[PDB]
Amino acid sequence: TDRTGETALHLAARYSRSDAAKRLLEASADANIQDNMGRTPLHAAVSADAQGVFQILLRNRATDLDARMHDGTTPLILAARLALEGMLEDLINSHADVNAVDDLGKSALHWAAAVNNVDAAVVLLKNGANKDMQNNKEETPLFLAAREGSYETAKVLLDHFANRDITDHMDRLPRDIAQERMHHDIVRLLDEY
Repeated sequence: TDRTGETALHLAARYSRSDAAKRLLEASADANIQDNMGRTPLHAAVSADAQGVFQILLRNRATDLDARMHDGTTPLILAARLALEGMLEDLINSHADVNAVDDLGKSALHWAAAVNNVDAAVVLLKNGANKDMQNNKEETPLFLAAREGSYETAKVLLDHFANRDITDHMDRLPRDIAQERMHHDIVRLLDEY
């Protein structure tokens, strides 16, 4: 390790060093070691769009697909926030916990909604993601979609019959938060279901 706390395996991932990764893993290098922010080589691979090391890390049994950063972030959440649909999907197929949440209670679906990542919202829903999940502030993915103006994802959530009546800690509906933020397209949209 060094100054960022990264291991040779972390570096292999950040700089798409495929051969280096295998060699390290074959010598029993720990694939779940945390850097200064708690990221494991898998987080690194996801964060750098390093397809080679990524796949290698997934094929590696010992790898913890639900590894958590110091704020609770998982590779899946990371994948949904960065708009990396291939990785998101491979993680899901390799059985990552679709319903896991970070330190705020946000699942990957919550984040897909916030950043209007329609594609991940569908794959996640297709694979068990709880559509009405509330984070620690009692916000549901749809509430987030409404708040951020994520019309396209909001529609997916609504087409999946997501509950429009679940309010946040301030007892506000997706429709309310979308109104106080001038996302009129969403208000209309909400009134359509």
